Amino acid sequence: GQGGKDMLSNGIKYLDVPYVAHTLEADGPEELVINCDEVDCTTLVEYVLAETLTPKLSESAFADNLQKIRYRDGKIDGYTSRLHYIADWINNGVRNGFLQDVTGAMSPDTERLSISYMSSHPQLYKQLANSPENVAKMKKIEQSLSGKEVHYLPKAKLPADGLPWIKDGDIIAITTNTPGLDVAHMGIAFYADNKLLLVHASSTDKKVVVSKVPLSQMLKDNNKWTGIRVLRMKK
Ligand SMILES: CC(=O)N[C@@H]1[C@@H](O)[C@H](O)[C@@H](CO)O[C@H]1O
Ligand code: NA
Ligand code: NA
Ligand code: NA
Repeated sequence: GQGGKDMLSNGIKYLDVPYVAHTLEADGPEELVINCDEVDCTTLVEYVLAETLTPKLSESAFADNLQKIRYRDGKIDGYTSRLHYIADWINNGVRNGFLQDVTGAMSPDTERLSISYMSSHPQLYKQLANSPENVAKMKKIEQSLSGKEVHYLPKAKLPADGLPWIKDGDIIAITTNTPGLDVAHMGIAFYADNKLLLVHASSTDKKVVVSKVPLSQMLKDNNKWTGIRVLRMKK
């Protein structure tokens, strides 16, 4: 449908934008940061979704949509209000009416969430390493996310040519066997000559690209990547 076409075309607008890590991590209070010229895999998806959700004929409306995507119920309240874990990010979008969990309906396979990476490794995050308060807030979030079943598509069940229930513009969250982490990477689904490719911010290519191999191959090539969750904008 048109929503998917628009998600895809807005993602295509980001081709060649440089990959830069940690663009949201300035010192000081957590505030809404907009850096559309330097992205990572998650900020790319957030900007594309925010733009596509914003009716087009507004900087203020774009920012408001970005805020509702990036923060728990759209309320900015410190580092831990940012939806760092993609399971939580998905739940926020489902609860607040702007995402559908497509794998939730279409894939019979499920995995029990076990989320704890950030509190387990606080040295890796500036806003945790010296903030026992933030670490405690993250542990509470982690414990509430963990133990829930979610649906996913195991990577062996994803063909090169995709599946008919995965559509152009869908948001792809790549599941991972890293202990304590649910999702490792994200991008936007793009069928090119019937192959299901990914539009994504690639750290290796140092920019936003159309994948050279199908999503199925991307998954095969990383032993830690176990499958995908498929989400869809609801507008
Ligand atoms: C668990 C984790 O590391 N989540 C980070 C999140 O903190 C960050 O806001 C986002 C955009 O940079 O990238 C995610 O990977
Ligand atoms: Na699993
Ligand atoms: Na994991
Ligand atoms: Na073909």
